[PDB]
Amino acid sequence: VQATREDKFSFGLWTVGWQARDAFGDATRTALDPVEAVHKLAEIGAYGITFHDDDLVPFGSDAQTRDGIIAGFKKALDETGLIVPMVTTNLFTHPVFKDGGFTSNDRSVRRYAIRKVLRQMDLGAELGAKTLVLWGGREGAEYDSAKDVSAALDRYREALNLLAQYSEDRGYGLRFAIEPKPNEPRGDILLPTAGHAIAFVQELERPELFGINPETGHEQMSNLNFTQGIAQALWHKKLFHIDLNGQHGPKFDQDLVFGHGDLLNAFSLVDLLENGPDGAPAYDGPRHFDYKPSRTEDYDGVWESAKANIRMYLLLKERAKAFRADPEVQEALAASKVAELKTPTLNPGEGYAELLADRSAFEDYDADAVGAKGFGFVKLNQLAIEHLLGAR
Amino acid sequence: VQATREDKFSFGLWTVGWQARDAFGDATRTALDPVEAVHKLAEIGAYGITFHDDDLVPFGSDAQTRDGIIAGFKKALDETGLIVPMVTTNLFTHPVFKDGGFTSNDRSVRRYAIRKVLRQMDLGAELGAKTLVLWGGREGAEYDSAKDVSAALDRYREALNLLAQYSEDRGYGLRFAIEPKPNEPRGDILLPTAGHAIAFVQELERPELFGINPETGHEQMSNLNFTQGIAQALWHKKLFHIDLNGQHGPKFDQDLVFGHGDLLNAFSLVDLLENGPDGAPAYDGPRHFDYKPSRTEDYDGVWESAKANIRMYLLLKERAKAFRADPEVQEALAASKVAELKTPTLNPGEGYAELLADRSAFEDYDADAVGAKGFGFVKLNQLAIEHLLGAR
Amino acid sequence: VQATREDKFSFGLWTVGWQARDAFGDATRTALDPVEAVHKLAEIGAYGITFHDDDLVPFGSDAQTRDGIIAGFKKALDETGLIVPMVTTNLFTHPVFKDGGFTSNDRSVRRYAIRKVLRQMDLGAELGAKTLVLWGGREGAEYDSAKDVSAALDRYREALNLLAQYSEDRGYGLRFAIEPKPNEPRGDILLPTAGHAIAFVQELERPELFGINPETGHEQMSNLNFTQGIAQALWHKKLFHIDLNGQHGPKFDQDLVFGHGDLLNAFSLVDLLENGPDGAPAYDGPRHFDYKPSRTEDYDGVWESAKANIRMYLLLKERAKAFRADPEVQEALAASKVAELKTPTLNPGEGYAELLADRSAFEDYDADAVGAKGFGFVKLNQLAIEHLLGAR
Amino acid sequence: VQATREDKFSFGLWTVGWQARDAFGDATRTALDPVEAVHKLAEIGAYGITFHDDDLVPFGSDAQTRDGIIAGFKKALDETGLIVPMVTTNLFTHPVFKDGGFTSNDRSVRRYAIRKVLRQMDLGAELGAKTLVLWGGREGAEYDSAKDVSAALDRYREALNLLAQYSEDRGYGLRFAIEPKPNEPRGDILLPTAGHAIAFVQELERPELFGINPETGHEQMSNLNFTQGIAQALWHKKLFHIDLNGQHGPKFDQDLVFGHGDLLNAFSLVDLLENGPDGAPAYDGPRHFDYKPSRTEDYDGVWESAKANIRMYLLLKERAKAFRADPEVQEALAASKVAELKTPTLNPGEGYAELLADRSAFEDYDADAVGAKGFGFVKLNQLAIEHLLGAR
Ligand SMILES: O=C[C@H](O)[C@@H](O)[C@H](O)CO
Ligand SMILES: O=C[C@H](O)[C@@H](O)[C@H](O)CO
Ligand SMILES: O=C[C@H](O)[C@@H](O)[C@H](O)CO
Ligand SMILES: O=C[C@H](O)[C@@H](O)[C@H](O)CO
Ligand SMILES: [Mg+2]
Ligand SMILES: [Mg+2]
Ligand SMILES: [Mg+2]
Ligand SMILES: [Mg+2]
Ligand SMILES: [Mg+2]
Ligand SMILES: [Mg+2]
Ligand SMILES: [Mg+2]
Ligand SMILES: [Mg+2]
Repeated sequence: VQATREDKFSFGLWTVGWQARDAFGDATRTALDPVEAVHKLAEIGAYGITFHDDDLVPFGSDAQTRDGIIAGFKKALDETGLIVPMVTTNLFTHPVFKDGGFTSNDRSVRRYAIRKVLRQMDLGAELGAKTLVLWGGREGAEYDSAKDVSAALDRYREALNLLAQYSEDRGYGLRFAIEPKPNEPRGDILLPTAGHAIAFVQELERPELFGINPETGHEQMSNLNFTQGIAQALWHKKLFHIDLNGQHGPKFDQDLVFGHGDLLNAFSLVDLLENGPDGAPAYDGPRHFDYKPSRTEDYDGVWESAKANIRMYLLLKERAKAFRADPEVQEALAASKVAELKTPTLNPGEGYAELLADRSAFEDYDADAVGAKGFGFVKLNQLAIEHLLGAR
Repeated sequence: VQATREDKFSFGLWTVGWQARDAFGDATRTALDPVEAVHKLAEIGAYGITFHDDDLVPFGSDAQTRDGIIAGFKKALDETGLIVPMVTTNLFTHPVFKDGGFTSNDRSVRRYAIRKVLRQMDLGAELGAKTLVLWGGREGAEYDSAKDVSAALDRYREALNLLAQYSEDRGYGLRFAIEPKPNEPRGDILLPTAGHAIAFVQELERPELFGINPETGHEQMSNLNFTQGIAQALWHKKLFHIDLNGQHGPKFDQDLVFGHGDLLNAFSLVDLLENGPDGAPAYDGPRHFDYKPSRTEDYDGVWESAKANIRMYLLLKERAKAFRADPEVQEALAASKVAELKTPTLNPGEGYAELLADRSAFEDYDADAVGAKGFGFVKLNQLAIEHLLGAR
Repeated sequence: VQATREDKFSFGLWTVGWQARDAFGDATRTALDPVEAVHKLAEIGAYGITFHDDDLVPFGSDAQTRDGIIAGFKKALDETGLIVPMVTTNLFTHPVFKDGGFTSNDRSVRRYAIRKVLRQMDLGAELGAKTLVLWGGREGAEYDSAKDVSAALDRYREALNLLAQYSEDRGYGLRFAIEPKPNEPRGDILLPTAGHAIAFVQELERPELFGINPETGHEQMSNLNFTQGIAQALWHKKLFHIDLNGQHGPKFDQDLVFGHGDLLNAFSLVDLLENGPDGAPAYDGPRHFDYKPSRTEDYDGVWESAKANIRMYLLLKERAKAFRADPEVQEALAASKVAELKTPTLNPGEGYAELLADRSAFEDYDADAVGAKGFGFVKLNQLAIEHLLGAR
Repeated sequence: VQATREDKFSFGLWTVGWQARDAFGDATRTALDPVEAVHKLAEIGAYGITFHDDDLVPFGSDAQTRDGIIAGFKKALDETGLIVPMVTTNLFTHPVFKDGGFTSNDRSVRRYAIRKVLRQMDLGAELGAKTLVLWGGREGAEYDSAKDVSAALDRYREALNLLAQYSEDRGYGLRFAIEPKPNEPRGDILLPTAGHAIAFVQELERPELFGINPETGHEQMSNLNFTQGIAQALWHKKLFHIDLNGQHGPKFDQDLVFGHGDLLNAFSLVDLLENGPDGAPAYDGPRHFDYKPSRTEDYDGVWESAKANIRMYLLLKERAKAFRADPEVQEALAASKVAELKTPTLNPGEGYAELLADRSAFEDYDADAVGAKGFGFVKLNQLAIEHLLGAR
């Protein structure tokens, strides 16, 4: 299979650029030059690149340096045809953010965190980015008495409302995507799941400008069903971006290649995003890989892993397509009544009174007889896996 | 410490009445008589009792029978001075509900599920219940291709909108509390965390009427911080009811006595609910125990475990109070800047233009210096634990 | 593909016979007649059937009744040609076993548990069973102070030594396989992982007669790597039997069809078992399916699910074979140095004195140069998955 | 309370010396001087200090320097009276160990790893250490096809056999303690639980020289019951050392102060270690704290956290003794038949023949009457907790 710009595969500069310094060891790889990253990615089929302010411009660079770096980066995008669909800000690495950015108990840190983001919004706008991703990695706590969650949510809200105000006033037209994570690096992070992030966004001043950027491994760290979570995000129309990667359940954040973790869920996910209503994808944004080339690899291993992500997505798509197109699957879908859930429970114009008067819905209903019919779910499931396995 | 009606301890009929028939063994206790249960609960200090329709009136009882049971039940209530703060409907036991009640693939079951709940609403209304708890235990799936999540949410919403319609027309004054659970009995259940349920509720026709009924153990099954999720629920003003119990992380639902699983989180939870805003509780509803007396116990064990629930709460409350009243704690709270989070990040009348003009929030900000000061959070945590252990 | 008797696929009478009564609901299926189960299994390609004493003969059957059942049973076996490779005893259903069988705190229960087992060994020996599986589902605790573990291990060992004795004296020639499980139905089960069971077995009077019966989902309930634990069981030579099924990480025991849980781990498990050293399988006992047809299915779904287990195993076996015969996979293996681990670290005849003498092992070792070479693990993992996907 | 040298509280240099560089951010604390560490710890009550070669002497220090550091370190011990009970080797930080030390696919790395340990054994022997802790943090894999587990166990064994040989020949008198961990930093680590580690040790050439060093957080990362695992380790007589800390279930390794994670299990653990048979502790080695002062803390928080470890153990000890001494507890233990588990199942001289002859153990046994009696476990648990809360 071959990747096209229409596939919209994007990679964070911090992904292929991860030097592999983990919590227990030193880096095993040298630093990647942003310009080189741009050329390599272009080469493997990516349509865009993303970055944290500090990934491109070293924290504390003078404007002369800063400016120089932006200029070169800009050239590279130019020559290669790559776009910058999203930008984000690093509010977790520097020691000042040890208790968070937007929700640090220290007031001065909160003012500083907003400034850092405003600045990144400026660069984003200049490069044509449409989405600002906010990953509140340090917002949370290790101890319950150390953080007033209520106050914290008020402060998270206060900061986001200002950001939307500014973007709207400067006419940047950005969309904001809150990225949920349950833990790591804080004992517990605020807005731990896709659900909590969506509920929170609904309380902002201009909620229509806000959505979520769910990550495969983040939901899997709590042993949740990522596909089902995305389905809910789509129902709400809050899926503004997505970070794809792999994880093996509740343990540290692994960031494996997409599909190298829960393979069955990777399959149902591609199916959900691609076999949307009327042939068309249910999702239109970037298919962004927020992963890390394993610590045991060298740059060869790095480019390999970059391509594996694209490969995995395209192989899965291909099988998801075939699954749905199979008349035997179509038949099994019918038997399991999957589409019958789309029919309203109530007849047209029917209310409580008409339902209360319908004896077939209760008084004359044979629950025992209906309770005995099988749904044929194992069989439908087995058909899906045989398609995944290329055995059908 | 002794329980008062003011404490508002309530228990489900199904908790003390659980016969301890589990997934791998027969019942070890005989059935508990409801009148008996009312009488025993009144005696241990409970102010109220709750029940699923099928816990009181056996599935399929003729009207004569059903009518007789209610009459006896009401009399017991009468005599003991116990109220019915909440009622719920069993939409999970009978085989007809094997693929869900409101979201079953089968349209006829969905219709029947609504009828079963309307009927329970009438009875709750009759007994003076204020809350209708909805636990969608069979809503979800074992395989991703078996359930269209989107359509399922539409149907869950279609059903709730109708229930609210009816309650409102009839003047019942009920409040609806959705109860989230990540799994069990289904592989994955729709609306798995407190967050997912709050986000969903914000999408119904009369949202003001809807909230959640989170359960200690259900959030812990995903390894989430229960106190922290309750904090967010209170922030959204959607904590309509609470189910208290104990659990040991992600494994089957244990339903232990409150405080017998994660004790530290049980402590921070009581602190949150009781050491509210004024001096007053932050939550005013029933303190409901949704637990199960261990299968190894007889009826002496059952009554002991009921009392243990009340005892754990009162003991934790007492230590939470003492913690907050301690001068050394006040000092640790001041050093950790807990209260500083409550001060707006921005000065009154400050917007992005003023923030951008503040050189001190960025250009002249000494992040290195700020990042070197400690928050003293361990010390604060240590004082909290010492209060819990009665060591101070 | 089609299963042959050489494949050695076996099923427990309790798998296809599960009536689907779970922790939250009634059975959805009627009971399966054992003779009918024998015929249906033979028909789908199973070579054997296994059972708990109470699956075949209802608890408390008089001797005439029990004898009658056993005889009809044997006739079915005879006519179909199916064998009984393993038998087991139910020490978890009856209320008497609420605190365990061999380790109940109650002495009389421990004496009864041993007699229930001895009686099953006789029947096993008469049906030709070669393995007795021991699953101590009720040995454990919900509270730490309720059970003396040391005393419990002593009692466990005391019971197992007697069983080996009787078997050896009767010339039964049975091998014993302890089945580990972390929790469910007890909060914590004794001998929680394959590791704990192996270490325990090593302390018996006649260790050579004892091994383990690990189950896919049981190790996954603790989020452990099943293939890797099986690899270690094989290194100790204690894999006496195996239970294959599917699970989705830490949650109640799902008992899905094999391969329907962690697909990638199922794949590597089949590779380990069949692509053993010397062309041949690394394991030669039964490939036993200890699973449950989902509660949503009827008898058609039950047989579909039985056949899905065998199809899953054969498909994965085919892909594991092709994987290994791929010259590109071989080249990747060589590049990743997998086989180089099989070469002793020390030279023949080298001891610490000679090692200490080798400056190339330390003094002149360039750690930094070695440290920079990639292992090519990602690329290898990618080829593995492409084989599973039928993309190669 | 106050710590005495008889409490044997020890700490690793890497604990209070952790600079707080995590997977997502820079160090928030400067480096701690080892002599100072010796002094500081002596002051808070520790009786000993431990370290990794590389904690003390910077990786790649010339002989002169190394010698220099050791001599200063020896003086500080001298001056303060602290001992070095255990020493360990760093086989996880340097890039050369990315695929492991002892089981690296690369043979040259395995040879180098052995040399690096021999050298630490010498320094350990010279400082009077009695235990060599072996933590194979990089032993494992991210991908199943990348590591031959059987070969890795052979190589692990091969390296340990040699270390034992050396120690015995040099007359060092060291005992070896293998430390199990399920994951982090490798996706899956070899010897993931205390169980797997004990089983392994039993296969070595001089097993009497090997035991384990289980860590509270490591077992909790897999959601296992720490106390129960230590109870099994003591049964086997393999508890050579112990690492105490706190953790909040399956997530990244938190390394909190002991008792700051699962409080109830920290209580039962202290009870098991101290309320041993013959009044005396069941365990007499060092109570070693392998924890990390939270990243939000400065050097004051660091010493605060060090003291917290000691305070937690002593407060728990105090409650564990009060618990056992309480007459009501004594009455609950009796009703729970906790001690009846210590009486053999069989009468002295009884074997299967006499057991079979006992109609009362089977034919005339009333399983139903026995099954109806409760064990009073909930009451017993409640008393334990009230003792922990200082409520009794
Ligand atoms: O787990 C870390 C996050 O996934 C991070 O990469 C964000 O997506 C960007 O700040
Ligand atoms: O986990 C089971 C649920 O908690 C149930 O008891 C609801 O609260 C009422 O249906
Ligand atoms: O989880 C229950 C066990 O897996 C059981 O089926 C045993 O294998 C036999 O008693
Ligand atoms: O989790 C890492 C280990 O706990 C480490 O600190 C060892 O005990 C010493 O190598
Ligand atoms: Mg991530
Ligand atoms: Mg991300
Ligand atoms: Mg529950
Ligand atoms: Mg509940
Ligand atoms: Mg099982
Ligand atoms: Mg099994
Ligand atoms: Mg650790
Ligand atoms: Mg350790």
